[PDB]
Amino acid sequence: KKPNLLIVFPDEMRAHTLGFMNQDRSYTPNLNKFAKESAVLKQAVSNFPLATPFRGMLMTGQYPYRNGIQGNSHTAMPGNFGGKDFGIELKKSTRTWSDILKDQGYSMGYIGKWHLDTPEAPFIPSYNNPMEGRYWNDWTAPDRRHGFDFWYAYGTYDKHLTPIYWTNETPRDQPIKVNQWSPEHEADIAIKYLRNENGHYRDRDKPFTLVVSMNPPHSPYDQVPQKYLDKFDGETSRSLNTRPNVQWDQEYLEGYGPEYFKEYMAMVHGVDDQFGRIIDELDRLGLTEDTLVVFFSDHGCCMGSNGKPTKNVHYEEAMRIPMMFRWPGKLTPRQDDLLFSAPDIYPTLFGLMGLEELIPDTVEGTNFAKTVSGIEGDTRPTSQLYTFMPYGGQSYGRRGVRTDRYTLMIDRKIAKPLTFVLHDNQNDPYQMTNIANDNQELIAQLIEKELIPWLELTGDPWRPTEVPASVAKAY
Amino acid sequence: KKPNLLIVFPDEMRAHTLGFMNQDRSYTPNLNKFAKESAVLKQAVSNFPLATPFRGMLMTGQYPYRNGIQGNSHTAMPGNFGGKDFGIELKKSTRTWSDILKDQGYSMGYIGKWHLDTPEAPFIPSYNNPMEGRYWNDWTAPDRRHGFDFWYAYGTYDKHLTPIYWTNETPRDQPIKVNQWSPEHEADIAIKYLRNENGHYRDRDKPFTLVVSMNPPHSPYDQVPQKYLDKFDGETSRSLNTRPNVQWDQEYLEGYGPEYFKEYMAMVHGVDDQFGRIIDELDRLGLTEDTLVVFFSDHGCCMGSNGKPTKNVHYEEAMRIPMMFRWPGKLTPRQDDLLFSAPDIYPTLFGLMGLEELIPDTVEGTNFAKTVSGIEGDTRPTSQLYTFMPYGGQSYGRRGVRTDRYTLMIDRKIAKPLTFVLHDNQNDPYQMTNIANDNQELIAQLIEKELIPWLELTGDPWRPTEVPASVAKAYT
Ligand SMILES: [Ca+2]
Ligand SMILES: [Ca+2]
Repeated sequence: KKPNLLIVFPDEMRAHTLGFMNQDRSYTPNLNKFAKESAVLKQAVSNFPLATPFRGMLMTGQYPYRNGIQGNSHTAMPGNFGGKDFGIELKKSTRTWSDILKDQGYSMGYIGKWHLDTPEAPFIPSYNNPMEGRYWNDWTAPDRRHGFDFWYAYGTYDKHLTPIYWTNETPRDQPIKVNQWSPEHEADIAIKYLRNENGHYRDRDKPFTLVVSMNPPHSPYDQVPQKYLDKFDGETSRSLNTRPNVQWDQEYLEGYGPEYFKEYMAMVHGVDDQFGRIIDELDRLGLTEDTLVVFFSDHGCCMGSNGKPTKNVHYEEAMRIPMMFRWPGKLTPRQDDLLFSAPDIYPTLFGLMGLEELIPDTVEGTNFAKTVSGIEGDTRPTSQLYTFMPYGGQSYGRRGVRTDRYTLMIDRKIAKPLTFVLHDNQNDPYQMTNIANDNQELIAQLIEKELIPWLELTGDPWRPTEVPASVAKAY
Repeated sequence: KKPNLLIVFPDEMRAHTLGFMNQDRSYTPNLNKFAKESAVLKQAVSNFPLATPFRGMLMTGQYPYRNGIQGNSHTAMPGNFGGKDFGIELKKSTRTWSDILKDQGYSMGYIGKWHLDTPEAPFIPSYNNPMEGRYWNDWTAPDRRHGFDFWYAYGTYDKHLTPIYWTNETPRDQPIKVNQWSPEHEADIAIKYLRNENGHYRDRDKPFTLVVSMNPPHSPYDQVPQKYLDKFDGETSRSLNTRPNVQWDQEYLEGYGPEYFKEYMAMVHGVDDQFGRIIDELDRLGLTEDTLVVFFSDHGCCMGSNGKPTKNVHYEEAMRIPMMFRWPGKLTPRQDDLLFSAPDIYPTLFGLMGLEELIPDTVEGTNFAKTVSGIEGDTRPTSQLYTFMPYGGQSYGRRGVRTDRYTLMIDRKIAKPLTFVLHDNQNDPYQMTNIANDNQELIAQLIEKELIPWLELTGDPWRPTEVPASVAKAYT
């Protein structure tokens, strides 16, 4: 009766990698089939396209300004700065949707990358503890798992072929060290959770929520199984990465950029294979009709498009994420260009499951269960907020809006003119031209109709005005 | 049957000015009598002791970080910075307690100083439009009055003897220009609201909320009726301002500081008189038992105590505010030392009125209606948050905690060691000594047990750590 919830989301998988989207030269047969059984939001975005900010929005239904999860949740070495110096973490006292489902009588499981805690001293052994001025990895202590009674997760760790996990059984100092591609290992654990063979993964009498947060197709690109690379045998990153806005002649940081596109596509194929294993097991078990399945990613990846290596930019390749909802017998398959945003996920899931009344007032996103279900009545957004927040600078950085036609981005520094970037996504679908100059009137309307209303709705203090050097005098 | 709500609050009146407190040498007979009939919260504070931040907390029950009302709501001149550059204003889409009460079927009236909107161009004529690089005054348009269907109010305007107001009947370009001390004029309007002769002010069949927001004893100090000054004939500012921590030889901005203490006491006395007039009319009309009456202020005023002229500091004279609830037949008179905070006002009032189920999840303050009613069982706070937020610097500035014994304040700047100020308020009642250096372990305990939990509760990203100069390179 009470519905189950299965959430699968890989990391850094742009919507363009979905084969049925007719964009990237990719091979995702399992997700293609899933899409034709699902209600697909084809215009969904990650408003702050960065892992930790997105997970903040997923767990809280709030935008970054009020949830405080405004960057990476890392911890500085002495003389440096990191997320911990600005409260960037999911707080123990925060009531997430996973807390609420737990109190509704659910068994709750989380598999994979958590990426929401700041590491604490003494820091655990880890190749990234420290790395580039910061400590990055730690377990999640049991009192910080927000209702997930089954745990099989880590903080941040990118060695895809040798992942490490903490579980109900592990103490902090002895995690499970795995020799297996992490998506496959995570699919294996998901299968066992779904089967619940010994009865100790979850309660037989309760509904369940399982989250599987895969790391690939996130970098690095040298930890991909040969099996999945073999799917693109004979092709190269050049022959595969054909998007017109790719800048091959830009200089990229070692290990990143369009020359790794073949590896990216192979990881996408690999994740598609493992997603298929999980869904096939769900259906083999007879759980298809009682389980709402949702697939998305935390942000996209530019892979050289417009000269950007990965994410954390306003471009379509970083903002656009998959978003699909499958529930055969209760959701009719469809596609919709709803301007969906990351804080809408939480309340929309609650709406779909019949739990609208449990959405607290603190949620800033919108319940679009009606639109997903093909039912009239939602107010359709005219824009999606874009944001980049520099550490400690909530009143500065980049803000922008994405409408059904334009992407506008504004950068704000102290004592400098505002920089404007404007794309006509209709005439310029690959966002290769900035038309901000001599579009003052259109930009003014976008600011007045879209950006300011989002900023006021979220409490964000950023405003599109210059400020003199004296404003920083005080601090 | 549904209770009325009368809120009266003057500006910049520290708790120490109440005669029954046995602190300042003040004459407040009407407030002394009101106190003997009320539930009095003797330790209430304004956590961000500045006008517009307090009003933000009053209307939203949220702390400043999440409500965004983090400074003065003024508008900069070209080349300057103001509140408007950082969203510092009540947003039209924000649902306040006044919006909620309106939907419950109340008549809602606001008299006096609003001080919650940024001025818009073209800027109305006003002595402070501009003043010191910013525009300060404007009306409040009908769609921004948040359920207050009777309006008699202004934005920011300190000419206490010639105030200006907008009402339902006034366009932006012709306000009402008054020649009368603002608290007296506002008491006049409030009495007319309560009488409601011929039904012009409110619906006789609805409960009402009336807010009277007075400006005195806020500066300036040369706009006081001579009548009120005459009460202190034979005294001087020197003879009245005897607090041991007053620093007479500090350098003060022209028109501020301890030499204006007589004027300050005279305004307090004047406001007490006018408060008495409003309460007497309410009781004469037989509304006493159906009306919850609340008196507070938005912040205190140091008046030279510890060398500070006015507010926006952690000292007791700036943080401590009056706070009294009268409702004869429902609230037994009492005195309580609860560590009450400004975001608690809204939910506590809803609690007292039987409206606790209407408090939204966004409210961060706590409903202490039981404590105010003398009923045991509330979780008593162990501290009150202090905050100073520089314009555009939500991660920096001063933060602190006030407990039943200590006040700790920490100031955080980019590429600087933290500065620590600690007062033992028990042994150093006037906070004249900073004992921070000899109490490193106590400070660690206060940060861990009090400050960090408040910061996490409020979402405030400020943390007590040094950050290097490089942190600002991304946005300078
Ligand atoms: Ca990510
Ligand atoms: Ca004030």
